[PDB]
Amino acid sequence: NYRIEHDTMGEVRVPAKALWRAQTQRAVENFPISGRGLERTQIRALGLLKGACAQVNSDLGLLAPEKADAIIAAAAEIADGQHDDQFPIDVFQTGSGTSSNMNTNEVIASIAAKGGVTLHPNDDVNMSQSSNDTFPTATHIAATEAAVAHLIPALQQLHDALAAKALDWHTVVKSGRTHLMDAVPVTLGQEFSGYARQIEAGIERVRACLPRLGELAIGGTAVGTGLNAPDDFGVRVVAVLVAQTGLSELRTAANSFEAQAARDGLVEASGALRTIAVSLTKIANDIRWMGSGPLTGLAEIQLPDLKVNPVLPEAVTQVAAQVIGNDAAIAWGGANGAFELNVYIPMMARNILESFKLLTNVSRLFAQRCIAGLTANVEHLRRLAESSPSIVTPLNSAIGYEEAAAVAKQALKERKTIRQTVIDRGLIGDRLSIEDLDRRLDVLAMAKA
Amino acid sequence: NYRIEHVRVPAKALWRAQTQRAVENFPISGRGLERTQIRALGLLKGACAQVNSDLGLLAPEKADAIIAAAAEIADGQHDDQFPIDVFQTGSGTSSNMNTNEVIASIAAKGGVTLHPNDDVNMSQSSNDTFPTATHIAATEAAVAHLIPALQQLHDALAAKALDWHTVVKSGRTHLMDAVPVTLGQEFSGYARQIEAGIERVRACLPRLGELAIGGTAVGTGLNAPDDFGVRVVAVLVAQTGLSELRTAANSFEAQAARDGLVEASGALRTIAVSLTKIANDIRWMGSGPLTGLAEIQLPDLKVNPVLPEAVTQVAAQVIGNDAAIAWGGANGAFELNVYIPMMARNILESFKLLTNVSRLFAQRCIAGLTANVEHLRRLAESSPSIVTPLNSAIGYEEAAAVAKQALKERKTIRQTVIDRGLIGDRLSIEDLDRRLDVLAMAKAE
Amino acid sequence: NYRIEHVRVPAKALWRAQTQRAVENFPISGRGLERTQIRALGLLKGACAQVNSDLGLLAPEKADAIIAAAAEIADGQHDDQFPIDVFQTGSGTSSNMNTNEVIASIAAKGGVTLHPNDDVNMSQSSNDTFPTATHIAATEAAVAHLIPALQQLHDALAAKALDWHTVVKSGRTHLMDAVPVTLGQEFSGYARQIEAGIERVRACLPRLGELAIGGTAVGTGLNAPDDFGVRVVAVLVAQTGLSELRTAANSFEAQAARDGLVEASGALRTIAVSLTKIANDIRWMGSGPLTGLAEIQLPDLVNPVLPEAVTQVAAQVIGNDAAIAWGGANGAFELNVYIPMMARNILESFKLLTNVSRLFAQRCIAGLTANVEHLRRLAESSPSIVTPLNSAIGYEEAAAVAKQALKERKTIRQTVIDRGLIGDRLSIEDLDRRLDVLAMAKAE
Amino acid sequence: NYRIEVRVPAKALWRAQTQRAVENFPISGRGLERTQIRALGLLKGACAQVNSDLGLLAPEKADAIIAAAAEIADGQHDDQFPIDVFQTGSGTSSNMNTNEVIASIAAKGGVTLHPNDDVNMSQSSNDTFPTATHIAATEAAVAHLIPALQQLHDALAAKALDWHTVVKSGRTHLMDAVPVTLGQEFSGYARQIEAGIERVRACLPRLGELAIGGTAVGTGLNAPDDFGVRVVAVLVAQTGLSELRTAANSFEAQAARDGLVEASGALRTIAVSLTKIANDIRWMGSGPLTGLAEIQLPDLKVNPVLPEAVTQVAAQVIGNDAAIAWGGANGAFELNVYIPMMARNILESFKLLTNVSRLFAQRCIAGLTANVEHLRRLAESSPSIVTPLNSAIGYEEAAAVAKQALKERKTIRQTVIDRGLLSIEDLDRRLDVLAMAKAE
Repeated sequence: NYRIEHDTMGEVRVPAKALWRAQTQRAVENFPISGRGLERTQIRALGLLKGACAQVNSDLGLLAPEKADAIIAAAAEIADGQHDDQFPIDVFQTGSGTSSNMNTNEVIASIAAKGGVTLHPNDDVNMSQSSNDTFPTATHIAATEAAVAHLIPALQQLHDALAAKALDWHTVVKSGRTHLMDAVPVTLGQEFSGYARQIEAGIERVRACLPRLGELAIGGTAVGTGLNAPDDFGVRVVAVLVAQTGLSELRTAANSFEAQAARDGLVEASGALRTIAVSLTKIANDIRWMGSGPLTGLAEIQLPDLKVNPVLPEAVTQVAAQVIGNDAAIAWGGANGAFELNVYIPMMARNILESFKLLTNVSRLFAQRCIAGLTANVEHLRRLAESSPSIVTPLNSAIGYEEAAAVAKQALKERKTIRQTVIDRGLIGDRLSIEDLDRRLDVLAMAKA
Repeated sequence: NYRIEHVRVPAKALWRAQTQRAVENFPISGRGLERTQIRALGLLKGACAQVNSDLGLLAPEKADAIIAAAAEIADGQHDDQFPIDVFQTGSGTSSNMNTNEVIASIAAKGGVTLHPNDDVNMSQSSNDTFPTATHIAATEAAVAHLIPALQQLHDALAAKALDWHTVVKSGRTHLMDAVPVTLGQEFSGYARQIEAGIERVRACLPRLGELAIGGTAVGTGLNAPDDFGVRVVAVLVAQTGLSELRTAANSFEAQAARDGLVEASGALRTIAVSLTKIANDIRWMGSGPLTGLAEIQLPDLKVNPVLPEAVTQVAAQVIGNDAAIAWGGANGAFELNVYIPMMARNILESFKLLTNVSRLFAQRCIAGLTANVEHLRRLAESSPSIVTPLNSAIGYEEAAAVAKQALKERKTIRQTVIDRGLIGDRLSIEDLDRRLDVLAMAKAE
Repeated sequence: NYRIEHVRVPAKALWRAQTQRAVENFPISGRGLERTQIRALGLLKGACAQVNSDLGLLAPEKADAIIAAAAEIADGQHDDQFPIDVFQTGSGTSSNMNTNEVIASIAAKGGVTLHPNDDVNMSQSSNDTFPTATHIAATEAAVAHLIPALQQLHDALAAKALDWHTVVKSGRTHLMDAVPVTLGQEFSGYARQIEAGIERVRACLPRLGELAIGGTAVGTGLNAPDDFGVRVVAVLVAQTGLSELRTAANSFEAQAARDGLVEASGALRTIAVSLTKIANDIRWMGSGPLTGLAEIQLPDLVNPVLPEAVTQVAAQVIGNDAAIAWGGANGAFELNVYIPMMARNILESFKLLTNVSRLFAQRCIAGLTANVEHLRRLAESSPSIVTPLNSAIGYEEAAAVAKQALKERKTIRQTVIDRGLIGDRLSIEDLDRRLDVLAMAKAE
Repeated sequence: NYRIEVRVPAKALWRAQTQRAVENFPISGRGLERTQIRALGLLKGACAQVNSDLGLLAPEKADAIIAAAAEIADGQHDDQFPIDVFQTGSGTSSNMNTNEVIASIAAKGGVTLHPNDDVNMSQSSNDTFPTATHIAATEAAVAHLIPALQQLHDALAAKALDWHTVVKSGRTHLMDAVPVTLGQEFSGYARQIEAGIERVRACLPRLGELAIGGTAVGTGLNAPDDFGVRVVAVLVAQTGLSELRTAANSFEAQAARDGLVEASGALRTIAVSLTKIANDIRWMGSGPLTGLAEIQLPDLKVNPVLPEAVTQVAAQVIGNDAAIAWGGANGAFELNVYIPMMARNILESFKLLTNVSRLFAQRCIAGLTANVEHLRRLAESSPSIVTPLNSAIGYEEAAAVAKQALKERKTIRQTVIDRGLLSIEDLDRRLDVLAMAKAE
């Protein structure tokens, strides 16, 4: 069930299956705060970084090939998600993320030992690296991957479902609403083209932050000077990471001091996620209001059943609230760096990576299980638009503003269309024909589809 | 490996079809309810079964089976039987159904057939259950865990205020040299911030402890006994000892809004603000030693201030969670606020983080701090800020000359006065030591 | 047009060289102190002069001149004499010096020479004065203006809860059709939210009313009489009637932090959250008429312009709350240097909530009218009310009644009759008792 | 003193609808800022030009609006806009305010204008105020914020160059670390401001989108089909702001204000960067006796009043950012009704960051002086620099040197000599702190 690990202070107990060592177990017992550790994306990124560092240390003749091959093989297993249960240290740890860095070095040493290769976690696995430039690098690798490989395709899937609805509902005329009050006609297609643009603009916002989100601190070592690392370590590690992941957005930082003293790229990326959360709130709110009732609500559309409650718009608006909250935590940590190091990295990493994950997963669900299956109450929508006092204005040049206001008043009272009220009031004659009436009251033409 | 329901459910799972459908419908965060939430749902279901039995609405064999199964859930024996994502239907009905289904499967193992809705959810609705369990969990988190954790932090800071009562040092305003203070006076300030934090938590309890139970679907209590709420609350108070638990003052406000969670989050956010100031000052006091302030030494767990860093990161998380809670709080509609699982997640996490980090900070940082007493006194006695009480003896020009020479020669104000030959008829050595008494300048009680 | 100082100062200006240097140093927002902050600085200076006179530290002619000048400032007679930007030295020392110089110039017009620092700032420092005036202003804003404004809003919502006690309607959960409620019950919920809002403001007053006065530069009270703080607070409470004003429990906490403002902002933020829900429901209730819910009619000032003013004010309070907490957390050692920014935000939040709550109560809530027949018709036509028919016709026939009622756009009562269910098993009296929607709402 | 229309002040150029809005919203006692009033004047002048070009508005009427709108854009009528910021969420009241003021200016010149029929021709109550808001925000970003940030970047970069060899000890977790230069730290601050400019520039394609021509619900009903493109063309030619565009989607441009939320995010990130820069500078200037005493701030000892103004401004920008996002998310169907509140907060954030960045650059950064000898002494006395001695005296002796240096308050170099310990040239090469900082 358990095994004993030793260090200079004494002994610690670790689970039998654990690949971490005494130093990681000391960190576990030093930080019992949340009971929540690193996510799979952060763990993968630490694996990718350690493998790339071993490759570069081998290329520069600084690390023996047998040792480099063992690190590269161990780090590939971590990057493949084979050791997601080997990172037990709390998110709320030493602000540089040094404990999680040491945790990766210890797990790699234990994997290589199973294959008969002895690695020193610090001297070999952390060669040319420091306690301060490793965890922020893995954070920006994970955030860049989350943006490019997962969030942008998920948002594109949502944009395509909204755009398909904009096309399908192109002529589905309805009454507009401004200040929640009756307004001139629109189409359901036009409203959905608006939602599609919000998601398209969301993708543009994510893409615009990538030149700074993809900046890596690797090679800057303890304070950003690069002391105790080869002069080209950073450019070489980044080259290996780009070739292996296909993430061309990964780059060396423009300034090695800014890359460690601050995490401004995460604050910037969080702002884009927060704007997407704001867009999603508007889209989800309109959709659940459109599907409200049926008797006591708007009853414009029908949401797919998973009393049909709008459970996916509720999941979307709750996710948006979480992204807003995480955004405030990220900015707070971001502003409070000091001199050569910002020490809020594990907290900032947790929040940014969670915001990417929640937006990715909820956007795919919302697109597939809500948007794709929406059905419109076409006749009900057209009836309300054709019954609106807002459409009596094009009758003014035929019957006058006084008679047009009388038509509007009677239509509301008798719950009839403007067309039927004009007929019932005996206004069809030489001054206004039935064809002229239908042209003047063409609600689809008023929406200017 | 799995079983078929009228969906495929894992063989060792105690949940049934409705939970499995919720698992498939919401793969969003991959994180479900925490232990405190699961415990509160167990507490609520047991109290409801007790009241339904007391009112003769539920058969004793059925009631006993629910009470026994709910007690196991409240005891933390089934924390792996709640797989539904936090980001679910906004009323928390999925987690409510998850509890009813798990209770039905526990009772079935003991040969008692329970209908999850008709028996386990008897006199309850899909809307008054999850907010009740949320306010039970938040009230317990405040009373049983946060307040004792904050009291332990207050006591450690107050013990330091007492121990360092005469540890004179120079004050700092705008980060610049100021008149003397004691390290004890600064720590009395931190102790007051935590004491005020406890007062803030206590002040929110009359509204945090309000439970919606008995209001059913829309707050009217339709399909529940008229006294269901008062009876359930009486059972919960008797069993938990949590006297802060009460029926809501208004049953409509208790379901249409979660304002009690927004209010409680404000108190937690204020504590996070206080903890930021305390932790920042402590890591700055322990900074260096050569390039910093080197006022104190933090216990080793290069001695980095790792617990002040854990405290300030926790505070940032509490600030963030607070913004998410208020956002959800404001967006209720008509008879129901549908942001409850998200609000519950954030408020309960803020209680947990502040509880655990306050205890760690008190025990593993504050308790073991040591002051560089001689260094602190020498800097206070060398400060140009203390030349003002010399003015009435040597004039403000000569006092300014003393301040300038003391800084240049890196000497105390006392030594500079001696070195300038100012001891004489106009100023005796006893008069100088009385005028430059830095501890008396701090005016410690 | 101007006068020379040892700096060019405008001719009709009562401020002096230090204020003019501060005007030149901080051209950031173009916005100075508000009337409430100027008032509190005047109140503080007059109370300090009174205590310095009482202790024999300040000559009577000098004390009388300060007391007379400070009462003019507290009365709002010199609101155009405080030009320093909100974004100034974080202790608020510039605005403290601004008050001392304006008092000196007022006294000079009456032939009394006052030294702004030696006389007007006697027994005080650059650091315990502006936070004291801030907490005086915030306490007065809470007690004299916000709580009465919220009480007026609670009273208007409670009057509507009473008037609409029997106005039955259909409930809404997740925005979908639910069992009956009354408009009165919903408004009793809104009234409780505002009543709880008042309780929240009252609960923060023991810490909001704490004053730093007497703590001087670092909280030790050095260069002030030992009882200066208790005496100044005694004068302020006797003269203003604000009994919530008290000396700080800990003089170091009172200057190193502004946690009382962070706490008070939390209460204002919760009220903003409650007001958002109340205003959103009211504008949705008044929506349409054709394309909306058309439950009520809002008074024309028909766009819901007051609910829009309320929800925008609430957004501002949320924003100001984040700025206050940010400043609150970033104190260092003996002094929090974010006081003018924190003061600006907390006092604006008090003002906006006060003014919009009065407007909302008088010009929106008081004049609301309900579409009583429309509300009852929808409740009586809801499938949600077929459940009490189960013990007479069975849940299958009850579901068939619900389906037909929706399709034919009829009441449940009419559908039961049209389906020929009135007979020996169910009389017309038994049907009306079972489908009594007001009784289903279970109003008190 | 007052005229009847409602009682309106005699010298006021506004009319009955503005007076009713003054009476309806006594909430904050604060109206539109000069930038907002200017943008409304620019919009009305461009609309009159296009209505004249399309033959829809008589030349005498068009010339009168163009002249009156030019006076408003020039800041000649900033006292004629008394409606509270907290008004009808579309900003329709401030739109009518502009139409009424233009009508009264034209009347003084003998031209009768109908505020709605002429001044609001081809426009609605809903596409005008968001257009003026995005014009004002785009101008604030391009003409004022970016040049102010460039001024701050240039002052920080000049310090990074001047202090290129000013070696000092690094600080990580606030603890003693290996050497850096004051120039390297200032190059970091300069990059943060340079990245800040990139962040503002990246939001301009969406911040510059204007709703004009969308009318009531975004459909363009009761406006010429090319009204929007023509108005935008006139505004670009007259302001020189090539960033002003027609919206990509006319419905998104009125149902949401996502461009303001996005721009606020960039301003919030700059506030975050400025907090770090200002905090480091006031800590560097702290003491002198009880602090770090690394640099001396110019006097306006010396309190860091400009870093305090910067950190307070940053807190305000953070707060305004939360208010903007809150308003941004709560739109409904065809219109987001939080525009005046969002406009107030975004334009204030632009103004505060603009003004404080110029002050911080000119009156703080430019005049900073470094305590060069003190900084080098501490770096040369640090136990962090004993590591390059290990290959000469061993880790045990190198630790003994570090311990004795701290106790006797001496340099590592002096302690090595005092312990009788490796030539003097080899020692100076091994303990070269500037070489350890590896400056380019």
